[PDB]
Amino acid sequence: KNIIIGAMTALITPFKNGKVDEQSYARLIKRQIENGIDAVVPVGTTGESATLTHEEHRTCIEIAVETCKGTKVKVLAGAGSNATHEAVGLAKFAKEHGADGILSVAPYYNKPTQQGLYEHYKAIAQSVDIPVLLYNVPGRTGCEISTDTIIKLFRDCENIYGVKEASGNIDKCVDLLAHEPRMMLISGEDAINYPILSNGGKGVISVTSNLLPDMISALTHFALDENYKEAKKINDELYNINKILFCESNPIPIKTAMYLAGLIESLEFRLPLCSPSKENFAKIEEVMKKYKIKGF
Amino acid sequence: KNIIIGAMTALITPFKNGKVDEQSYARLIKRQIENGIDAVVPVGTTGESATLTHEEHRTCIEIAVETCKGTKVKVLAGAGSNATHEAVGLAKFAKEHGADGILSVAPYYNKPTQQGLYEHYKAIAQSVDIPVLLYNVPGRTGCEISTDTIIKLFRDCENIYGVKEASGNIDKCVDLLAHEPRMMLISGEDAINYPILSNGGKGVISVTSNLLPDMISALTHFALDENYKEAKKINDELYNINKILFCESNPIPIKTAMYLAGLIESLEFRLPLCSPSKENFAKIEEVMKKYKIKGF
Amino acid sequence: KNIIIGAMTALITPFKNGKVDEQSYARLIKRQIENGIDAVVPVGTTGESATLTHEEHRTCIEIAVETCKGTKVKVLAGAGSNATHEAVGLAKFAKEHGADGILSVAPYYNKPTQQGLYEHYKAIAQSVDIPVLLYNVPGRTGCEISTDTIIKLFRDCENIYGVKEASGNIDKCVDLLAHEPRMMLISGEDAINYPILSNGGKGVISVTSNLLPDMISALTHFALDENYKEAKKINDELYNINKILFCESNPIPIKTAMYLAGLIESLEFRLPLCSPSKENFAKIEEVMKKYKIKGF
Amino acid sequence: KNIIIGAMTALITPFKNGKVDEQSYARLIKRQIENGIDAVVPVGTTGESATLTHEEHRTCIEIAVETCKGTKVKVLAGAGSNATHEAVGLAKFAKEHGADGILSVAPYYNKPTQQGLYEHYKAIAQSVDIPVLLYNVPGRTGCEISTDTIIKLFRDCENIYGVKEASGNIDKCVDLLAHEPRMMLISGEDAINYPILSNGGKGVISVTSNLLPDMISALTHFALDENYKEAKKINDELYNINKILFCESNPIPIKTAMYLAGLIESLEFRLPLCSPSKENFAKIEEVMKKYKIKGF
Ligand SMILES: N[C@@H](CCCC[NH3+])C(=O)O
Ligand SMILES: N[C@@H](CCCC[NH3+])C(=O)O
Ligand SMILES: N[C@@H](CCCC[NH3+])C(=O)O
Ligand SMILES: N[C@@H](CCCC[NH3+])C(=O)O
Ligand SMILES: [Mg+2]
Ligand SMILES: [Mg+2]
Ligand SMILES: [Mg+2]
Ligand SMILES: [Mg+2]
Ligand SMILES: [Mg+2]
Ligand SMILES: [Mg+2]
Repeated sequence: KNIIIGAMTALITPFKNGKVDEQSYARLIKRQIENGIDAVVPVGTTGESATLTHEEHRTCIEIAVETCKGTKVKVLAGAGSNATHEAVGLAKFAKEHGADGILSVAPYYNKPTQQGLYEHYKAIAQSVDIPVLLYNVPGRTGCEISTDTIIKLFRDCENIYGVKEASGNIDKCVDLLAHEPRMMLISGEDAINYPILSNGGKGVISVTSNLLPDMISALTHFALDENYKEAKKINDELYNINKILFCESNPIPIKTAMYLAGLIESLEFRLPLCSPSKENFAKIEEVMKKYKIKGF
Repeated sequence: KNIIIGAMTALITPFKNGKVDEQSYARLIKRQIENGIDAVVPVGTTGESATLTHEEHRTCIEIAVETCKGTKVKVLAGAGSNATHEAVGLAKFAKEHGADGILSVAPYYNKPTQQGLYEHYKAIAQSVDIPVLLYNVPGRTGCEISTDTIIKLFRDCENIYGVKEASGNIDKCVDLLAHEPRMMLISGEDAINYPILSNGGKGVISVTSNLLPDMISALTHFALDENYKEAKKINDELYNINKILFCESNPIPIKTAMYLAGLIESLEFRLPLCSPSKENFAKIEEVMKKYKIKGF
Repeated sequence: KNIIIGAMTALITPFKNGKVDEQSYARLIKRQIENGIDAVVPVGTTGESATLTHEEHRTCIEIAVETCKGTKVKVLAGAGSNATHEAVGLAKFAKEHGADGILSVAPYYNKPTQQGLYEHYKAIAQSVDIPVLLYNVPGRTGCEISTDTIIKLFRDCENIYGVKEASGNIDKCVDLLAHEPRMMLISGEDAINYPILSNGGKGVISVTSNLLPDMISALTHFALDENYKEAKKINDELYNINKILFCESNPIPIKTAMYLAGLIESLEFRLPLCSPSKENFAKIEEVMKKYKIKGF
Repeated sequence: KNIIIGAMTALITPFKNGKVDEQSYARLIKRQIENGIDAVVPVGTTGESATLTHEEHRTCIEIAVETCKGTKVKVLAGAGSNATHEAVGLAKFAKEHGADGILSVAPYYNKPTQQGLYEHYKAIAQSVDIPVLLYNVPGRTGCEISTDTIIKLFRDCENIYGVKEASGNIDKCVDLLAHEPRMMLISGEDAINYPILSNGGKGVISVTSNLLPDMISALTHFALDENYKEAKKINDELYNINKILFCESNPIPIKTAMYLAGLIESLEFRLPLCSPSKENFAKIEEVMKKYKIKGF
């Protein structure tokens, strides 16, 4: 199986005057490459995939591909949709335009059954010849890819190689790797990066790495090298920021933090996402001063 | 305030050969008209809004508007989206093409904050001059429109006149109508249609009415006439079908029931939606036998 | 079946110097009688059954029976336990000492299966010949008496005549009375007393009635007389106090309110229950100011 | 601080003719001693704490103490109660009768606030001078001891040295050990023993160890020696049995397994607990075949 593992970042999508700041987007990606990151995920949940047009979605995939060219950093392009024809369209674009693989979030809002999720992902996996990483985040989609469905998709489709798990369910992560230890389990929840990696997980898709890419890189690589003491220490070190980055719905805190660190020009979202409250704004500012944030 | 209340149907969207069966859609709508319905909701959750293109979405709004011409039946067009610019575009389309009002689902997947939900809906309400009904279904979206937010939107925007509640939270329906008795509370959960109407609710947006439009019509109108004994009697008879129509994710059962009743030619969904299991297929078939289903 | 319905109060148990204030207990019950209450529930959840000894538990049943003799007020004695031999002992004591019936909470902590719940209650019901009311409050017991189990127990044992439902599940309340309309559904959740009564519920076991017995009785009797407009009016008026009485875990707010009204000597609980926070103390004090509180 | 860590067993309580089989209790304890166990927990949740009288509860503590003398196996006596005067009484008994420490479950049913839980445990901790391990199991108690409360209790009371977590919340386990790394975090959830130990947890109080004490012992020790690859392998091997032992409410499956293994004479159980369903009886039987079960 072909895979994409290691320390990965769910890139924020900077806006300026309501448009994707394409120069700042590329700038942020090269900052990730320079700080030990193994792969970048354009237009995931953290990249405000919901409010980008299909054209902007595609633009941000191409920028990631262009900026990572000439390096060892892979591109795992966000390609999910709650409509299978929409997800297939995104997957074929990412293949044809040079992405190393795709991330595909479980369909949100329309709650497909497990049988529907299987056919959804099998159509996607058969749409391309590049690795496909499932992405389960039931708190946002309203659905769960059961362990049995994940395992069936891994075993039945050649290019489905693992799942990015954002469920806060360490039992499921044991369940997955005890019954199918060949899969690539990916942490989609920063606070429990170390526990998931300690159990055989092979990488992270991080929100915190937007702000602290070097710390997430070191954590992941220590862990993959089985230096569990140093991986755990950084994970414990990062707990406060890992949780404060979810005082409000992601990516509202991380974009506030990137703005507070001077890494993006304007604290702009697309509705219905918005600025945080002034209280959470101050709480984000207060957790940040305790960490050293790399610039460009 | 202008309002759209009474017995309403979240229309299934019949497809045929992967395309919207526009002839069957029109037939099904007039079947609702023939059976006492006060309103139709094109392309809600039950109409598989997620898997229709923006074109198809717009086509189904126009067909509903066209089919209701010459009758009292209003069109409450599904116009929700998790992207505010998409929701405004759909709202403006529904206004310009003759819809009587719009339904606007709470943004799914990206779970905006309460402040974000407020600004999301205020942009929608100010984009048009026709009534807007909020739609809260936290089980599918991942977010909740709090009671205060609903009440603030009702009081701050002229055309926001109520909410379609699909939360199974009779506490919240008391909260809403106790603090703002002028709002139009709409039941979005068939099994508890009568309790919501019993507490001052002014209508339903029904899944069951697709199959039994006459019974949901009678139930709602009895309740509005304060014949609570008869409204409860119908609510109690329909419990079995009201619940089995959610054996699997709506609209998989209701489309299965319509197919088994010979009301749609094809048992068609768009992926990631699918046929139900054979066991649930038979369980739907067996609940139907205790109800008399109207034809065309 | 013999039944105990109407407006009922889950009596607080006042303490003085760590002991049951037996004189205040009788005074409070007599005050309930004077304000239209149909039955009182000694030593329910609101009566701190967990922290009373078995003899103090038995003393409060005896006072309730004695204080209610010669009046309209029935005694529905709390007799539940998570140990069946304990629940049987309490039930037989209540029978032997003149209680008109018993309430019996679903076993807490040890989460018995549905078959265990049937055998638990069948043992209780066969131990006595007085009415037995089930009590479902899963947020505190960790288990739920399923709808099928309640109905089976209602149909298989003569003296099991209904359930006190404190689950916030109006769907379940429709489920119960649609399949078994002969049972006595009792509201155990003050905020939604009216919706439960509107659907055929036949009484309440109220926490709020400790403070405002006149309003809760009147609400119940309006509803039972099918004056749904006045029943709903009181339910809506009472929402703020009904909810503020759960800012902290019942019976901490109601005892705070009773103390604030000059209805009990001191604000004493038994550990692990404690006085509320300074915030919730002031919030309770101020919601009370909007209601008229009856004296002795 | 004095501590009790390592591999520990929540002992089942065998019954015979409705009575505690005290000879079987001693044999079962000695089987644990001979299979690498570091501690035994008499009358925990798995010991049917709820349905034992206070006298039998005390009998089983003394049997555990007597059987472990002359060995290194410590006794961590179950001493919890939802009444503080009851919990203090048990703690004083265990201290006076030679127990090495006490486990004390969070109060069930009566849902104390965080302030009450603090005072509940502080009263317990000051009643004795032997180690006290908190026990958080919100699925059974209806309350949770927050991370802040646990940390306050550990730092403020000398003999409170850790917590047995049965919450399925690996985030909370990172939270606990990142902010207070001196505490002894103990796994109370067999399926995720290794992840909790992987993050700095220092032991388990296991249900599976009743049946497979050697494997749970080996896992624990490997993990404590930071041999995570052998600990994880055992944890993965044990997953199927670790979950099947909760197909029904613990301790119904483990007692079924012990009976099927010929380690107890009768499948007793004290109401409201009951023998499992026929199917689940067969499912547990089946799962057992994949493990080598030690005799006496
Ligand atoms: N708002 C829609 C369309 C997104 C367009 C491309 N990401 C969705 O969330 O699926
Ligand atoms: N699948 C996308 C686009 C749907 C467009 C028409 N409803 C969504 O669910 O938001
Ligand atoms: N605290 C124990 C004993 C209560 C005995 C009198 N209510 C329990 O809640 O079961
Ligand atoms: N069944 C009651 C009494 C048990 C007392 C002895 N453990 C309870 O669990 O609280
Ligand atoms: Mg290395
Ligand atoms: Mg989030
Ligand atoms: Mg198409
Ligand atoms: Mg909509
Ligand atoms: Mg347990
Ligand atoms: Mg060693």
